Amino acid sequence: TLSAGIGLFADKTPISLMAHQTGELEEAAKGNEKDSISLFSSDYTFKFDRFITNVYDDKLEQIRYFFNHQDERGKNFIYKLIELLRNHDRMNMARLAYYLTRLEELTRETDRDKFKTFKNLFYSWYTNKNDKDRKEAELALLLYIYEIRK
RNA sequence: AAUGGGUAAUUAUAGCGAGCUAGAAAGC
Repeated sequence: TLSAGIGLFADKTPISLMAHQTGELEEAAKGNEKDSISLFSSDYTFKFDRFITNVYDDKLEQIRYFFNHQDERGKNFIYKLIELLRNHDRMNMARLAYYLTRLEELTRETDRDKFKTFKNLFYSWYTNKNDKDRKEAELALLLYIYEIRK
């Protein structure tokens, strides 16, 4: 099996600078056990097994199903979820518990239960002890913000 | 009945605890 490195680059940055900052990512992708699809940065180096089945079709599809059948929580909510996923001490688990429970009582009570299943999903895979689900959620929310940008 | 006096209780209670939008754009 193979090991990829995907780098995101802006408009018209030169291909000499572009083919080298991506060789770094695919040698960081070769910098674990067998293979990895090292995405955007030098971290985010997920194994392909705990990618496509687990990020690109599991977590991002549930993130996409939440924020497209729902109206009141927007990019500000996703921004704070990414911030809490990026910092992540134990105190941020407490702050995330307070935040999600506090916004659950701030929906329309016809949108409370869809939010409640999403709250339980995000709080379950924020505190999951595997350590992988937080990183996968962070990259999945990266992808969802990169889709919905105007 | 006189005369001397006041004595006790509560000292805030129940909530909201931020929300949304932007999350970098042009150039060299």
